[PDB]
Amino acid sequence: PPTPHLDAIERSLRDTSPGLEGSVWQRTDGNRLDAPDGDPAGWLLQTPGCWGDAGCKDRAGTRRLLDKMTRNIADARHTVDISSLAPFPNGGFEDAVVDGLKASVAAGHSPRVRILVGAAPIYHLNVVPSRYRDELIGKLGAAAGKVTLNVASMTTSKTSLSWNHSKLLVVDGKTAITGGINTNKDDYLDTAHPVSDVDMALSGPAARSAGKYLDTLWDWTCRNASDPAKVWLATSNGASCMPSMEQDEAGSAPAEPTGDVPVIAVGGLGVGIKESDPSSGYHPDLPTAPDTKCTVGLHDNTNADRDYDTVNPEENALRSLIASARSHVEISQQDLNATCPPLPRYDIRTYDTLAGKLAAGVKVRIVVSDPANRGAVGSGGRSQIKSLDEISDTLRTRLVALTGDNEKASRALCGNLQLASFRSSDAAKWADGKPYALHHKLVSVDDSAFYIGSKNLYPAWLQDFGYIVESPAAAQQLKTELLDPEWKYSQQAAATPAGCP
Ligand SMILES: CCCC(=O)OC[C@H](COP(=O)(O)O)OC(=O)CCC
Repeated sequence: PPTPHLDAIERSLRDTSPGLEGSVWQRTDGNRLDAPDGDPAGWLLQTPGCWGDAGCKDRAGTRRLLDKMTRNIADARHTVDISSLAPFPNGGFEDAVVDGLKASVAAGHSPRVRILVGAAPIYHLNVVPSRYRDELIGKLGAAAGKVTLNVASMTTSKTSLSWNHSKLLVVDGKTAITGGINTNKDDYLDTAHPVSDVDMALSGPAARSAGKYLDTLWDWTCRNASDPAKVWLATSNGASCMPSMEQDEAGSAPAEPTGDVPVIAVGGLGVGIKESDPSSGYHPDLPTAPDTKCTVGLHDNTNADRDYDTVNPEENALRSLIASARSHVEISQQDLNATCPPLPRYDIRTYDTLAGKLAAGVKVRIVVSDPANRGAVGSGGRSQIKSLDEISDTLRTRLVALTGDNEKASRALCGNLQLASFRSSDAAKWADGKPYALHHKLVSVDDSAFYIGSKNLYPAWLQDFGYIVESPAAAQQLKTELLDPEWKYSQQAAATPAGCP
């Protein structure tokens, strides 16, 4: 079965980051999207799960996610690997970890557990690694003695604003859950205005790839625990730091296939873990584009740093995913643009890819969080634009720089772009009064290949991770369960760009 989209992406990754293949990115065959019996699209873990339910009273999606987390952890024979943005998992997310670990120990297992959060320099951690570890030990009760814990919070670069943003639960290097959902109660559980988000669950070789990716983060984390300004670390039972837990579990035997799905796992190392992939011949012609709307204070890693690309293959992976689109591309994000300054306002190569698609007659849909969303920098659901015009005006600009004249740009823009704010029902706001907040990091292309992960399309220099699936059948499920409903309701909040019918 042909995989023309994964093939193009694989070429981009082998060109950008050849030395990171097998660790920070990896293509594998033989995966299974991990759906429960009698719910074939159940591998797609949407939250809160209230399409066309403005009141959203039975938040069945959140319950299905927490249940799947607990069950995966309950099945752990050897290793549990969790990463998140700070804080450490709390609320129902912590209940899932505790319940699943107690069940695993009850079944006779002595699991090793890594829990990694990234922390912004401005963010004050209320519950520090030693306190979180003590809290888990108490909740684990008698089972604590059989559980080997590594708990760590980390910041890889204070000046370039880089820390772990990946959101992973890997069990035994066999199952993996990833997506945009942060494991903290205040965004998804304890709230009447819940953020809209999506995770995906799979099993097979691509779960090991995510494990290998976490081994790269923990190799750095264990070494840099010598610098407490960068790493706070706590272990239990006198355990050592476990930098290579996933590799030790994997062994020498290659991962066993569990289905027939081809998957590209891909992440990035942000800034401050590794300066470049020094086996890489990557030599891009980096775009000359200005922006009389903003200029960065910090050196622009997104738009003007060859080295950063080579240790952040996920940036080019998303670009080449969009560039592989021969018929249509759906983008569903919190944001396309970042707050500038301190970060660049947008990723020039991404917007140039999109404009090229528009000019070639490819359909482009962009759904972002409502600009009405004001929140602090770390808020799930915030918006970094004041109006959707900051997206179409940017495409309009990149279109004239491409084509030559402005009405050629208008025919591309007005006839091929759908641009809207997220809605999940007929209500413009939650019943709560507050607006809908969108936290997806999702791209889907030609109803055949899609990314679900933690890497936003707007500029950010964090450590991120996600999966690119190519599967017409799975993308059909994605279309039915998420994209078609999203457009059904978001189109009520559509934008008509400046200069269009
Ligand atoms: C505590 C604030 C920092 C933070 O929380 O780090 C992740 C944040 C939220 O990510 P997201 O949930 O919007 O995807 O992203 C960024 O702004 C990083 C660039 C400065």
